[PDB]
Amino acid sequence: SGLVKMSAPSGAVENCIVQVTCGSMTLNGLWLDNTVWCPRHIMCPADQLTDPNYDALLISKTNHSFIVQKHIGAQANLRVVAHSMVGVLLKLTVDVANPSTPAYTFSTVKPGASFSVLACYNGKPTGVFTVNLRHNSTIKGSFLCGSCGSVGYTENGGVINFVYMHQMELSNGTHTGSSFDGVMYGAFEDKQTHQLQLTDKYCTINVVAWLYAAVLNGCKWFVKPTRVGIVTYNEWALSNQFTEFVGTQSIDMLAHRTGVSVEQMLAAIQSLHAGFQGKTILGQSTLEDEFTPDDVNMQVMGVVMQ
Amino acid sequence: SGLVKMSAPSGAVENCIVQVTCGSMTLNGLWLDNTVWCPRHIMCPADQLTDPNYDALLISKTNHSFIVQKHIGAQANLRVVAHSMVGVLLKLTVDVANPSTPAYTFSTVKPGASFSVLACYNGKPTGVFTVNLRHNSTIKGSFLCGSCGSVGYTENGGVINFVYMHQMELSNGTHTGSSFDGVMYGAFEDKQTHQLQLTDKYCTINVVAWLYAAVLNGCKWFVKPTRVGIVTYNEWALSNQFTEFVGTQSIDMLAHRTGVSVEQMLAAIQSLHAGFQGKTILGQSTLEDEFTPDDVNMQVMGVVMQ
Ligand SMILES: O=C(Nc1ccc(N(Cc2ccsc2)C(=O)Cn2nnc3ccccc32)cc1)c1ccccc1
Ligand SMILES: O=C(Nc1ccc(N(Cc2ccsc2)C(=O)Cn2nnc3ccccc32)cc1)c1ccccc1
Repeated sequence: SGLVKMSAPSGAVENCIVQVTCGSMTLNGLWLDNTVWCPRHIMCPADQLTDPNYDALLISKTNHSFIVQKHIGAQANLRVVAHSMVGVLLKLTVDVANPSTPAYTFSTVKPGASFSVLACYNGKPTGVFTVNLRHNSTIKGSFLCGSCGSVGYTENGGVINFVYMHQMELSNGTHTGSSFDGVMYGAFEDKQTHQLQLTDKYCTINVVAWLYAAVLNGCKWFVKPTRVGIVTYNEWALSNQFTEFVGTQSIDMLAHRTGVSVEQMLAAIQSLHAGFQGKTILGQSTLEDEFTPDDVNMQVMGVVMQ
Repeated sequence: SGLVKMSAPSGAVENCIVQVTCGSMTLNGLWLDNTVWCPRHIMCPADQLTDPNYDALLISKTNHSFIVQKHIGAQANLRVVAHSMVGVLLKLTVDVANPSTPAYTFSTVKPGASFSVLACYNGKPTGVFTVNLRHNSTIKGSFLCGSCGSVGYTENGGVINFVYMHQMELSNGTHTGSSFDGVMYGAFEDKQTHQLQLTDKYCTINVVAWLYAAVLNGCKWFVKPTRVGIVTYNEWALSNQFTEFVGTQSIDMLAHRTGVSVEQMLAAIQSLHAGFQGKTILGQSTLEDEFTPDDVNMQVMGVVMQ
C-alpha cells in the first residue's frame, strides 16, 4: 500500500540523451536512430529571443554550426549531415545511428494524462519526476533554460512512448513543450513574449481516482451517503474550474472494489472543494488531480479493508 | 523555476536488478560483481512468517535452493555458489560478475534524509520515486509484497550509493527495510507481527528548506517580521511533534539569498502549524518536510525575487 508520485524507470531514455550546441547556446537533444531532436530556439541569438525569424535562422546555419556530443555511456561526437525544422523542433540528421535506440513510438498526450520526465542539463540526465498535462496544456515541472530538450515519456511492454520535449517556462513553475511531431502543447509560441494562459482546471476523473486510492488505503472519512448526479456535478464543474466527468471502466472497477459509488465521490469533491475541515487525505489538505485511474490501479490491489 | 519531488535517474541501478526465488517465494535482488543481495525472509515458508527461525532456515537451504535470474537487458541464469546471512539480508555469491556493475558505495542514512527508490516486481524495475527517512526510521512509500528487495539509493559523482533494500510493510503506507550492512532501519524485526511505531515528527530543517524554496519561487505571504529564537522554537518543538532545529551552512545560504532569517521561518512554522488560513504554499495547505536543504539547493539557482 501507499500512494506516491511514480515515474517510469529512466534507463532506456538516458541512453539517448546528448548535448547540442549552436553558437553560444547549449541544451539537450534526443538521439534516436540517425536523428537528434532538440528545440529550434537553440538557433536563436540572445538578442532576437523576442522576435525570432526561425526560417532565416535555419538557413543562416550550416551543418557544422551544430555540435552534438554524447557525454554519458559510450562517449561520442556526432557529425550533423542535415538540419531541418519540424514545427518547433530542429531535426538534426547525424551520420551515426544510436545503437542503444529503444523500441519506441511517438504520441501526443491529452490534458489529464500523466507522463515521466527525464530532466537533463548540458546533455546529462539529472533527475526524474512525473507530471500531468494540465487542462490548459501546460505542465508543472522543475526546469532551467539549460534543461530545454528534457524528455517526457511513458513506457509499456518494453516500448518507450516519447510524448514531450521541454521548450519554455511560461511563468513561475509553469512549463510547456512540444510533442515530437513538433507541435507545441497548448496555445503557445516559442518566443520570449508574455503569453496568456487559458484558465487551468482540476481534472475531475483524476481526483476521483485519487479518492478511491485513499479509500483502499484506509482513508475514508470523506465518504458520506451524499450523492450528486453526474449532470448536476458537471453543471457545477463549469462554474468551479473542474473538468466535466465522464465515467470509465477503470473507475467503475474501483467503485466495485470499494463499494463507494461514483456519485458519492463526486459529492465528496464538492464538499472537499469547500474545505477539508482540518483533516487530510493521504497526507494532503488539497485535492490531488495528477494521478490517473491507471496510475492508481498500478499502486493498488489490496482488498478494501474497513 | 518550480519544485517537484525529484528522483535520481535509475539506469545504473536497473542493470543490477535480478529475480530471486526460494521455494515458492519470489522477490527482487541486487546484483553487484559476484554478489546478490535479498531479504532473508525469502527463506520463510508462508506458515512460519510469525516466528521464523532464520538460523535453522539457513541450514536447511542449499545453494541449489536459490534460483537467480536476470530478466531484463542481457538475460541470464545465475548459479549460486555460496549463501550467508548478513543481518536481515541474504548474501548470495554467484558464479558470474555483473558486467554492468556501477561504481558504488554503501551507507546508512539518518532520519530526515532523502533517497530514491527503484520499485521492482519479479525482478523487473517498475517505477521510480523519492522518500525521506521519517523520524521513527520508517518510510512513507508505495510497495506491494512482490516489491521486497526493491532498492533505495542516491548518486554521488558517478557513484551509486546504495542505502535501502525493501523488507516489509508495517501498516498502511508505512514501510521499512535495511541498509546493506543488513541492519533494519528503525526498531523493527523481520517477522509478521504487529510492531509498535515510535511517534513520527515533522523534520523542522526540511520544512525550513521548503519555505525557502517557496520564497525563491515567489511565494512569500507567510513571511512576517515576526521572529522566534532557535532555543525558544526548540522548546516549542518538543511539545508539538517537530524535530529540534540545528543550523547548517546550506540553510544559512538560503537565508542569505532570500534575505529571510531562520528565525522568521521558525515563526512562520509555528503559525502555519496552527493553520494555513485558506492559503497555499507551492500548491499545498500542509507543511512539506521531505525536501532536504540539499534537495532544494539543486532545484534553485534562479536569481532574486521580491
Ligand atoms: O538564453 C538563451 N536562449 C533562450 C532560449 C529560450 C528561452 N525561453 C523563452 C524562449 C523560447 C523560444 S525563444 C525564447 C525559455 O523559456 C527557456 N526556458 N525553458 N525552461 C526554463 C526554465 C527557467 C528559465 C528559462 C527556461 C530563453 C532563452 C541563449 C543563451 C546563449 C546564446 C543564445 C541564447
Ligand atoms: O507471502 C509470502 N511471504 C511474505 C514475506 C514477507 C511478508 N511481509 C511481512 C514479513 C517480513 C518478514 S517475515 C514476514 C511483508 O511486509 C511483505 N511486504 N513488504 N512490503 C509490502 C507491501 C504490501 C504487502 C506486503 C508487503 C509477508 C509475506 C510467501 C509467499 C509464498 C511462499 C512463501 C511466503
